[PDB]
Amino acid sequence: MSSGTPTPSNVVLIGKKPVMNYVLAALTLLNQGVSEIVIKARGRAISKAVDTVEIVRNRFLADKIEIKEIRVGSQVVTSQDGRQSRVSTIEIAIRKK
Amino acid sequence: MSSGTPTPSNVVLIGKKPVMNYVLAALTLLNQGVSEIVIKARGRAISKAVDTVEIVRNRFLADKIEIKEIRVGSQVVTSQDGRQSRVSTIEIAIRKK
Repeated sequence: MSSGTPTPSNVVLIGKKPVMNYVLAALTLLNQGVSEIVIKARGRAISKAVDTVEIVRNRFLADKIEIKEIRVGSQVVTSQDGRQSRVSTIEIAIRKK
Repeated sequence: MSSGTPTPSNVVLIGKKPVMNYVLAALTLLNQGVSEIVIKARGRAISKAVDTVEIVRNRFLADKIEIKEIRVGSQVVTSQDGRQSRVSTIEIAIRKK
């Protein structure tokens, strides 16, 4: 590994995109070379994080898919000014094989 | 003297109510006798379950509050007709002391 990408490879952030975009994205990552991927979401985006992984584990690979770890908690992040805001963050790590 | 027997109430379900109703409810439960309460939510209601407990642990009791367990997963429930629907369920158990 000597490339160095500013773009994250194994971590995705749930924004305002339709769930279908994230589902196909994770599937593409498996065939791209990433077997363990972590979907990170926060606030009201938590609902999509689970919705995405639930589809992925009950559609393309059910028996063969495996869970790695699931953690939910409030993270201290900074606002646009520089204000400490606590936001409920969730890291979902799944293992594809 | 009464002929009314006590009943166990330690689980709550997140519906369409504002978060302020759940926060105060959990606080009332502690002073009512229930130190360990489990907030159960599902689907798009997952966001309120965490939003509620986050406020409760960062307002009234921060240091003294303790987490018991957190589990998220799809449960197989029946629809109004009797159709098997999988829905992303979450059980958040906290310990108030």
